[PDB]
Amino acid sequence: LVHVASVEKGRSYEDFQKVYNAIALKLREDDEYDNYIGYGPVLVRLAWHISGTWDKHDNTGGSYGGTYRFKKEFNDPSNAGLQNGFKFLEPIHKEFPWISSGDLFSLGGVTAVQEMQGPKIPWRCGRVDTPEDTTPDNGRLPDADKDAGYVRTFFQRLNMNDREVVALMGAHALGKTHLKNSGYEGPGGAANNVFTNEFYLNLLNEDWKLEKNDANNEQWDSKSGYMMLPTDYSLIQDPKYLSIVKEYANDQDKFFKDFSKAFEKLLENGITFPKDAPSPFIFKTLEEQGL
Ligand code: HEM
Repeated sequence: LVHVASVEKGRSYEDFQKVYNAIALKLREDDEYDNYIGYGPVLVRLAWHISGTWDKHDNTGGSYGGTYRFKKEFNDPSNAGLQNGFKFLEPIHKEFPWISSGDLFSLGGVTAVQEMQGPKIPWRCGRVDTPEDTTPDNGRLPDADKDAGYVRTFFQRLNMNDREVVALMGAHALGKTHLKNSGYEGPGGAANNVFTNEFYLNLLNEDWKLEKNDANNEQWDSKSGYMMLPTDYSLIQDPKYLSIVKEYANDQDKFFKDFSKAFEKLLENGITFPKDAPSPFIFKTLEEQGL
């Protein structure tokens, strides 16, 4: 496969900035979801799961085809609970029927991060919806019950190196695990709908204790009321990952700069951009626009 980026016919910066402004305004408004966490967390988890099925060996999966729209990928056990992020974005697609699915799912994520006071993520348009038979089979997204060797081996299929994996995993400060979705339960820190380096600081400063939960799975619990997945706790069991964790815990700007770069890379894997194509867009936030 080659998947060439094709701009939605006739659209420019300002059209895209209007879909962003509309996702951000609905984030403002539906602020009660998940005990007042808001939809920002489930929207960045949707943008990483439509991108994470990519395989570098044969160019299949990835954000291009918008294939989550199909039953097979939608009903994937690893995608439980994302139906909420889909439902949120659905009125927005009716308001802007020209944007592709891959471009909408992926800009949902960019919008959520920047509105949650995260860094600016450059975003590129051009994904083209592809047929139901391009839909990747289930089982390409990662297990939580595993160690640092699995994490490193997994992220190599998406060719992410160590620093990229540690920066990408800093998004687990956001939101929470939920027992009926994934067999895991609990939040990862205090500020779970603001984007900060809190995940690293909690991983280095809490007294974590291994316990089984109501699903019969293990997780790392702390006195404070927080949890960490086995795969999250892996980042301090590996000496290479641990020097990176410490760096971000001492420097939130360096974390913002590396998350920005790696999140964009994750959203654009498997896509070729012609150089006639527009430069990546930097969208303004509501606040920046006085809205
Ligand atoms: C080895 C890697 C990863 C594993 C095993 C993993 C697994 C999980 C699991 C089990 C949950 C809880 C789902 C639920 O019950 O609702 C979760 C939540 C979440 N994940 Fe990951 N994750 C990984 C990587 C990432 C990456 C790379 C990102 C983002 C760039 C990410 C973002 C999120 C977000 C934002 C949530 C919170 C969702 C919510 O509040 O509903 N994850 N993760």
